[PDB]
Amino acid sequence: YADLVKFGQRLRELRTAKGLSQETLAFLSGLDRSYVGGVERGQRNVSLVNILKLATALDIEPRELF
Amino acid sequence: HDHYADLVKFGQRLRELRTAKGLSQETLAFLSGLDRSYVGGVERGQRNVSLVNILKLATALDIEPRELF
Repeated sequence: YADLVKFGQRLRELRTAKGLSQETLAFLSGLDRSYVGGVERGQRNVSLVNILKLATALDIEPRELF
Repeated sequence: HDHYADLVKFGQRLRELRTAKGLSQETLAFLSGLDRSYVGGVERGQRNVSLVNILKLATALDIEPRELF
């Protein structure tokens, strides 16, 4: 799915701009490292509670992932 | 932080948008390819919606998914 791949690319860009590895974003969001990578690649169907964990880790409002 | 508490805020927002469009829960479930029980659960903060279902709901409402946040 194209939109799961566009959402994962936005997540990747926000993470990368802040200089965090996948491993660090996974720790900060309380997520498994491989699950964060699978979301970045559109290979997971992330829950809302985890979108909010990831937005809190990036210090951004969740709307900005959309 | 207890981010499941924020599901309640998102559910209220969805019910605001669904009512701003004049749809019943059953209509918005049909239009999003979902079911009335699950839509109602999400409006109440009692189900943890997925991204693909957030996009389905936004498509059915004819909004950008960002207006849900």
